[PDB]
Amino acid sequence: ACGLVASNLNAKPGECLKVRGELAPDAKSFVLNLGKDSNNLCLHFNPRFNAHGDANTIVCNSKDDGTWGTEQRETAFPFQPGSITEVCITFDQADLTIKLPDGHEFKFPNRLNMEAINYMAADGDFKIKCVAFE
Amino acid sequence: ACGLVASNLNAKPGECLKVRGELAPDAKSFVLNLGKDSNNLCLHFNPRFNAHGDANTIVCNSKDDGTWGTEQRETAFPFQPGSITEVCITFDQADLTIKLPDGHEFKFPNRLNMEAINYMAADGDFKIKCVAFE
Ligand SMILES: OC[C@H]1O[C@@H](O[C@H]2[C@H](O)[C@@H](O)[C@H](O)O[C@@H]2CO)[C@H](O)[C@@H](O)[C@H]1O
Ligand SMILES: OC[C@H]1O[C@@H](O[C@H]2[C@H](O)[C@@H](O)[C@H](O)O[C@@H]2CO)[C@H](O)[C@@H](O)[C@H]1O
Ligand SMILES: [Mg+2]
Ligand SMILES: [Mg+2]
Repeated sequence: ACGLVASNLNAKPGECLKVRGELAPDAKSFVLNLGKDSNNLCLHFNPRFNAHGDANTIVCNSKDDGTWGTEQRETAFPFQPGSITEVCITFDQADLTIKLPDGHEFKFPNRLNMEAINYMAADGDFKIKCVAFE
Repeated sequence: ACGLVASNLNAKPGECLKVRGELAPDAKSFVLNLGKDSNNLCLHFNPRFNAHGDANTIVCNSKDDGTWGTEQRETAFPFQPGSITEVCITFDQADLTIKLPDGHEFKFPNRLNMEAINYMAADGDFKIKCVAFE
């Protein structure tokens, strides 16, 4: 139900998205989205504690005119229910780089070579403490 | 039309809201709202460069079940169109304290005696760089 949605960003390559949130003690999933609008996402970042058949797996994807792209799963899962977590994301026209709080990083392709991000959303089983993209 | 809305906060007295935004070169107004939901706000903070008959004036108010309260106008106006600005807000059951970037502060009464903030919004003539409430 509850969530954060912002359509008033003006983020560009070289800037860093930093999101901090407090994970519910029974957290099943949370989502961070970046893009142009809800139907056009260069990144959907979805740690699944236990959701949609995945356990302790991050699912990433893109969304183009409402259509989900090819999923990319990551096994690094430094997320503890009931605690604060921080995720940082940088990007350029080739890839987004996701930096997890244990020092794991991975790339997700910038499939539509998006160079301006004006939309973000954060929702699921956590309460927001910080969103910065600067 | 664009803006930020979050219903997934869990802010408590002793935590500080910090908002950074890039003001449009022709900015007329921006708004920061805090409360339970869009109809129930312990603080509506509205710097008006030139809007609704006010020039370089901050208008603050509360909103109770959809009804605006008594306005409080502040003359301190350390906001420059085309630049980044930062506003910090603290609160307790008595008052919210607004801390402006030039060191001016003022209090706005917490009329609804709200001790938990789950909702915030930021919109108007700026682009968000940071929202933190922690
Ligand atoms: O791809 C992100 C998207 O996934 C949806 O669930 C997928 C699921 O991960 C996959 O295993 C299945 O094959 O297709 C489902 C439907 O596309 C989620 O529903 C959605 O929220 C996103 O997370
Ligand atoms: O009170 C905040 C609220 O003000 C509305 O405008 C007011 C205006 O400030 C006041 O001078 C006039 O008497 O009543 C108007 C309507 O309540 C704004 O429209 C609204 O956006 C808020 O900023
Ligand atoms: Mg949420
Ligand atoms: Mg008054």
